Amino acid sequence: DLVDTTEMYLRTIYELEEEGVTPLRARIAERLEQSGPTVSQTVARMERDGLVVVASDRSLQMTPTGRTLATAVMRKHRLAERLLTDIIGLDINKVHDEACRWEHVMSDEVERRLVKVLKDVSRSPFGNPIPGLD
Amino acid sequence: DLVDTTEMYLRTIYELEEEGVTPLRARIAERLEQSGPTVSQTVARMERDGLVVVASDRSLQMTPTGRTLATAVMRKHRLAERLLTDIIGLDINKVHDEACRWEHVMSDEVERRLVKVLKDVSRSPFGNPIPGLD
Repeated sequence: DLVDTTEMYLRTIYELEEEGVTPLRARIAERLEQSGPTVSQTVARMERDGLVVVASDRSLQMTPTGRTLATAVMRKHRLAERLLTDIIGLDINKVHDEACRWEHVMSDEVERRLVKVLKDVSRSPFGNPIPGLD
Repeated sequence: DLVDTTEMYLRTIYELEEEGVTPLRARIAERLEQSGPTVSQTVARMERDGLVVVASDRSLQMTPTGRTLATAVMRKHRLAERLLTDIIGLDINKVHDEACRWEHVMSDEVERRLVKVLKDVSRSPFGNPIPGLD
C-alpha cells in the first residue's frame, strides 16, 4: 500500500541506524523479503516525496521530514507493542510481528490516550527506547 | 490491498443486514462512498470466489462462507471499541472510525486475548450486539 509501504521502509531505515548501521539499500533487501530492483522504486519514489536522499557512506539520508515521520511509526510501534503486551498480555513472540501491523492503524489521539494510560512508556518490552515527546 | 476490501464489503452487507436496510448495492456504494460502477466491480469480484450472490429479495446475498468473513471483521470491530473506550478512552465519537482500521489488523490471537481482558464483552458502545465469539 503506497502510504503504508513508505512507513514500512522508513521503519527499516530507523531500525538499521539504531542497530548502529549504514542505511544502505542492500542491507534492507535482506531485511525485507524484497529485491534491489523493487527497493529502488521505493527509495526513488520516496526521495522525490522528500523523505530519503541517496548519497555515499552510510548512504540513505532521512531528511528533516524523513526523521519526524519514522520517529512516529516507531513510537507508534513501540507504544502499541506494550498495549499488546502490558495490557492484553499477548504471548510475546506474536507482539512485534503483530505490532508491525498496529503501527499503521494506530493514531496520534490513541497515543495520547496510551501516554495517560500506560504504566511505563520508556522502552519497548524488548527494552530500548520509545522517542516522540510531541 | 483487496482482502481488507472484501472485509469492508462483508462488513457493510452484514451491517445493513443487521440494521434492516436490505443490501442492494447502491446502498453499498453510498455507505462505502466508492461509486456503484466501482461497487459492482467489487461485489461481482467477491462473487467469482462465491462470497456473494445477486438475487431478487435481498439483492446481495452473501454465502455460508462470505458471511463468515463478515461476522469476524464485525467481532474484531465491536471488540476494538470495547478496547478503545473501556481500557483506553478516545472521547467516543472518534472510536468507530479507528476500529474500522483496527478491524483489519487485530488477530484472532488478539481478540481472544481481549475477551479475558474486558469486563463486559456482550455490549457494543454503539448498541449493536458483538457477533462471533470463539
